[PDB]
Amino acid sequence: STGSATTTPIDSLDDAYITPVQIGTPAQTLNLDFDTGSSDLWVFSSETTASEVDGQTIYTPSKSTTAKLLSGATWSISYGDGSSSSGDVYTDTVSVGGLTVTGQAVESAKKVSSSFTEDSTIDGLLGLAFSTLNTVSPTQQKTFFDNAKASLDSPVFTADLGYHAPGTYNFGFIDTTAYTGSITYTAVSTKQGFWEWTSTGYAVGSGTFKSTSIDGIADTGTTLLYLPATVVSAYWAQVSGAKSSSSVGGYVFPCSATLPSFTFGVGSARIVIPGDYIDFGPISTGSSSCFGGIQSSAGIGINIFGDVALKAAFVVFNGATTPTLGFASK
Ligand SMILES: C#CCN(C)Cc1nc(C2(O)CCNCC2)cs1
Repeated sequence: STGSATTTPIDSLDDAYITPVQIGTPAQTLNLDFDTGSSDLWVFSSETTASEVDGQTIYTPSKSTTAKLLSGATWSISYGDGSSSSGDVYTDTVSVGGLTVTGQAVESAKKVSSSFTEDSTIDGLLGLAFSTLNTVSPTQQKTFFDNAKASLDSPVFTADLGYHAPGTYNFGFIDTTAYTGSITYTAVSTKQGFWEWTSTGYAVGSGTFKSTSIDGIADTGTTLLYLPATVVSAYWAQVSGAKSSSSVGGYVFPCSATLPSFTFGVGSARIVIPGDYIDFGPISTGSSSCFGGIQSSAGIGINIFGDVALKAAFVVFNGATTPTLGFASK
C-alpha cells in the first residue's frame, strides 16, 4: 500500500505545516502537524478542557463507530519550546492520503498549553519519530508509520516541504519526479529515539565549505535550523547589522538586508538553503528588525535540522531494519 497527502503552511512564514488526517468512522478530518521529532499522535477532542479550545476542529470518539477506549492508558508530553499536552487514549481507524491504519492509538487531549490553544490552525500532532519515544503509559503505543510499515510497498516515508507553498508527505514509495539529481543516504542513530544523523559540514553563501561533523536530528515539527554557536556566528557575521538579542531570544537582522545562502553537507553531497528561506520577518508588526531562521542550539542540548533546512530538500525517512536518511536537491 501507499499514501500521499498534501501539507500546507499554517501562515505566511511557514511556522508549521498541517496535513489533513481522517480519523474514525464516518471520517472526522483533522489537520495535524506531522512531526518527525516526536512519536505521539494526539488531537484536540470532545474531552479537551473547553477554555483551552479556540477554533480547532475536535475529534469526538463517541461519534465514531470504530473508536474504542484504550482502557487505563494515559499520555503526557512536553516539547522543546515548553509547550505540552496530556489526556487519555482511544484506538481508531486513521487514514493519511489514502493509507489506512486500523487500531491506531489516538491520544485524546484533556489538557493543552496556551501555545496550542492560540494556534487555531493545528488540531493535533502526528508523530513520526521512533516509537520508543511514545509517551503512552503503561503500554507504549506505535506511531502511525510503525503500524503502517508492514503493509507499505516500501518501509519509507518522504517529506517534501514547500517554501511559502504546499508540499507533500508520501508513504511507502519514493517519487522520483519530485527531486533533481540523486538521493544521498546517510546513517541514522536511533539511540535517542530521533532521526539522528551527522552532517559533514557547512558553507556560508559563496564561502568555502567547512568540513566538520555536526550531529543533529531531522525534525519537521521544528520551524528553524538550530546549529552550534560557532556555525551560527559565522553565518550572521556575513549580514551587516545582525546580532543576537537576549530580549528577542535569538539572532535578529535588519529587514533591509539581503541574506546569504547556507549550505549543509550530506556525505559528499550539498544541500543549499536559499537566503530567503532564512528570513522570518519582522519580530513584531511593522518592526525593522527581522528574526533569523538560523539560530544557536546552545541552550537545547541538540542540533535540530528543522523546516528551514528540510524544505530545501527532498527527504527520505527510511525505516528499514537499519534506518537511514536520504537527501536530494529539488
Ligand atoms: C534531547 C533533548 C533536548 N530537548 C528537551 C529539546 C528538544 N525538543 C525537541 C522537539 O520537542 C521539538 C519539536 N518537535 C519534536 C521534538 C526535540 S529535542
